[PDB]
Amino acid sequence: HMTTFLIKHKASGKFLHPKGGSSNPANDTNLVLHSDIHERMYFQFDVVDERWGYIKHAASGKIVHPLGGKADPPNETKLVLHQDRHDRALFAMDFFNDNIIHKAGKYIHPKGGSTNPPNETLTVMHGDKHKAMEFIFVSPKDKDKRVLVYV
Amino acid sequence: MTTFLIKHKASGKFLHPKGGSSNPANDTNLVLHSDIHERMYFQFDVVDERWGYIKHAASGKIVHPLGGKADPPNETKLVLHQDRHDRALFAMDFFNDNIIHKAGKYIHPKGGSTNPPNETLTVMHGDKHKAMEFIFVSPKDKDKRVLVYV
Ligand SMILES: OC[C@H]1O[C@H](O)[C@H](O)[C@@H](O)[C@H]1O
Ligand SMILES: OC[C@H]1O[C@H](O)[C@H](O)[C@@H](O)[C@H]1O
Ligand SMILES: OC[C@H]1O[C@H](O)[C@H](O)[C@@H](O)[C@H]1O
Ligand SMILES: OC[C@H]1O[C@H](O)[C@H](O)[C@@H](O)[C@H]1O
Ligand SMILES: OC[C@H]1O[C@H](O)[C@H](O)[C@@H](O)[C@H]1O
Ligand SMILES: OC[C@H]1O[C@H](O)[C@H](O)[C@@H](O)[C@H]1O
Ligand SMILES: [Mg+2]
Repeated sequence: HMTTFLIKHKASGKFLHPKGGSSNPANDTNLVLHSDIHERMYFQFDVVDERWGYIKHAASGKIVHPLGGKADPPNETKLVLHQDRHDRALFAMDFFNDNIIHKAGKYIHPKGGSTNPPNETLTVMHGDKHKAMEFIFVSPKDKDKRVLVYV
Repeated sequence: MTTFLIKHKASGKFLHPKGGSSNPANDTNLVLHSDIHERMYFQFDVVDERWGYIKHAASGKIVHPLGGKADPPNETKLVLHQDRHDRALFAMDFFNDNIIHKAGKYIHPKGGSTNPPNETLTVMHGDKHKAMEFIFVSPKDKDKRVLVYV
């Protein structure tokens, strides 16, 4: 069993989407911020090892990858969806500090770091911590109710 | 139903029911002790998102602030008790490595030592520091962290 949830950008109220909102995004489709809510921006978290797991797009089964699948992606590495499952797509959903951390230690950011980015803004990896990289994980039926993604 | 050990990060001691009984009486103190055995295994029963009950596996008793108050003061002793209610809600913060009560204070060793001796009591205190950090590990591998939210 896996709780279905929305990944909500705390500062803007926007959500993580595959660019274009497809039920089956092509491999390497970018992960962007968008204000819309619908079935094709639902996500699930597939726990792999304690805190580490795959951030899975619910509609397609593709998971979030740093583009290129490198072990230690540099700052500004774009985030995309890809079907492959391996250790470089491992993230942890820190619901206490409200962020999404990659196994190599960087966080998911809006590209450019705005607290209030436009729709379709890309998301990237970056080592910095500030309030524009905060995310909470909420019920698809109530965007203000936090849900436990680890069950 | 994952079973885990609650390991005091700085010393490597573990939370025990005082006395090591598989059947601790109500209001038995939670203490730190170096020994490992099934009578110090814990479970976590999720109630509401991050909040749940910290449960002594062998007895089913859960962790309470002594007195069951909703907003216990600093130095309130932590004990085991069978009752289930909202004043016994905790979250297991495995990212910052601490155990936080619903009202915002944390589980500490009494006195705040990074190396508390065996039988040191545990208490609630609002401060954050190295000596109140806990990690949650596998009974078959005291260095492998396990997910308690299950
Ligand atoms: O790029 C993301 C964006 O794509 C499409 O335009 C959809 O219609 C939107 O709802 C959103 O999912
Ligand atoms: O872009 C991400 C994607 O592409 C890489 O080159 C890898 O081969 C895949 O496993 C996946 O990580
Ligand atoms: O692209 C993401 C990046 O954008 C800006 O440069 C910010 O200052 C960084 O902290 C980070 O958020
Ligand atoms: O108080 C804790 C302590 O209690 C008893 O002495 C047990 O033998 C120990 O292993 C430990 O559980
Ligand atoms: O020691 C804790 C204990 O405190 C009170 O007496 C309550 O009535 C119990 O439910 C329990 O919480
Ligand atoms: O007993 C608990 C308490 O002990 C000391 O006062 C420490 O300074 C506090 O930070 C706390 O750990
Ligand atoms: Mg119960």
